[PDB]
Amino acid sequence: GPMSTIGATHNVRVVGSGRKTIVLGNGYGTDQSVWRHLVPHLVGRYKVLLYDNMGAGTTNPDYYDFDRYATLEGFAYDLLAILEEFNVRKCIYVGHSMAAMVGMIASIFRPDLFHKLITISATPRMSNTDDYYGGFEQEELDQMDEGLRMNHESMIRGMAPLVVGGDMDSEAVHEYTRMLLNMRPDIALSLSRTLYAFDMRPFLGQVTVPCHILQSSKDMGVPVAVAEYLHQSLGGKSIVEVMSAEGHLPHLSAPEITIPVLLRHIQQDI
Amino acid sequence: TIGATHNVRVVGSGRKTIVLGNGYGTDQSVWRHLVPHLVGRYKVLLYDNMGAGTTNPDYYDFDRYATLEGFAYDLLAILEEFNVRKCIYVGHSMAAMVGMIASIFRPDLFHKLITISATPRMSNTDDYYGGFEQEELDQMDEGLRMNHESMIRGMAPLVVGGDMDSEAVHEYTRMLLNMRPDIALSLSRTLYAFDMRPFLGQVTVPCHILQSSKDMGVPVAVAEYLHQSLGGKSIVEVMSAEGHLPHLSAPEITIPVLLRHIQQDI
Repeated sequence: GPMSTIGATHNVRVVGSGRKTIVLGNGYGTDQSVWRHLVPHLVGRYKVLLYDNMGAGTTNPDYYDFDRYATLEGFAYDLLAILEEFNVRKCIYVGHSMAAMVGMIASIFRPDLFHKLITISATPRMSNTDDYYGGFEQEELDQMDEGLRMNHESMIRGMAPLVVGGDMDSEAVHEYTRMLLNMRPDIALSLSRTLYAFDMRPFLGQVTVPCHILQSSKDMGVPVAVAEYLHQSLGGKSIVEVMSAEGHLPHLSAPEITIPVLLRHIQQDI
Repeated sequence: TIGATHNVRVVGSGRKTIVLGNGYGTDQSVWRHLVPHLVGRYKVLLYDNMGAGTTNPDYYDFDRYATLEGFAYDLLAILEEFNVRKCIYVGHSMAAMVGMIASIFRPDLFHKLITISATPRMSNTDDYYGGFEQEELDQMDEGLRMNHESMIRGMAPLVVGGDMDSEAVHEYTRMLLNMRPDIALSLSRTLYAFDMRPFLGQVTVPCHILQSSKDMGVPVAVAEYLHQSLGGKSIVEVMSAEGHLPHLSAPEITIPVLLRHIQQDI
């Protein structure tokens, strides 16, 4: 009855101390160590909750429920369950990419739990349509999927430097490559396919909590125009900041620039 | 993989490394008020003992963990895997006894031990006060066995003590309720019959013995017994904080005491 395994299965960690709580959600294929340059600057004034989304290399693959996670709201249910279990009444939610969209969905189901959302490299939809520019044609996504299934390790070793950007053999490229490779390949494929088909656009007007939209000046997964799209479509308050840093994972690869941006948007309200 | 199994996390920087060991049924978030005061000066290693609600119960090896001896192996294995030569070790309750067991094999690894709510034997004998008669430990065992969740919901606020209906009481209740009941029963019975006394004399590493007032599990006399019995240097500080988990429930008192003893050796 009262026994919850969600803290063990999702590697939930509460650190820091303070009146307000910050929750950090990881993007595709990453684990919470991606936040290790941010957390030191939060713990003096904030409680911080870290966790890994189901299917990460740091999590047990036997617990990945394919039907649950076939579409993204399954991860939103996990987030709400973590907030319930750890008695998080209200939080500042920072989410990278996938986790930005998960926090959006969760904030629609339960706006009371979210003081605001802060997004990094968020896109509501990857593939272009006749009236929307996501940065990918569907044929590109299909070819990317074909490369991933045909030779999973080679695809990952090659894509990780391009996604991180600005210099392979950077430490961040190595960590990202390692987290991607530590995923079980069938889970990596399934979640990739979920993200290829995800479409937040119809739902964006339902978001009412304030959103701080941050993104890099050059992100191979997210054209900067998509950040402006979100700003025009969200149902509540929002602000966009394009950072000088490049890359899909700037909190990992450009913390010297990104952490100060993040802190500014944590403190200040729109 | 022992790093992943025990949720080992390393943070901070400096010549000293501080290792924090958690008490029964408790995970490393109990140290969350202390760690931000440490990382500007020290490297800090946090981990969870097997059986904690944050660990996978499938990996609780009952034969391995049948005596407190089994948790020191884990500690040393963790200390080796993360390349920690010499640590300052802060252990709460059972972890104080573990770091002490572990210091007996390996003095070289511990610059000193700091203990919170440490006790070498819970049950009274004729020449010793531990705070509990054997019948009391018997009733507590039977209470856990007969209704796990009811036992915990009642005992957790008692054990935390101090201020009532606190954030600390909720977290302690939550972590105890997340243990698998057979593990909780197993580990509790070990702690109920454990006896460290014949080994204290071989504890030669210096030990800072910090004791809350009004700790339902450790009378104040036990801190003085440990002070008398350890083989090396020791000092006792009785704290004004109340309760069994003052690092969790009274950090505003306990953290400055901890910082003082981390920095001042004697």
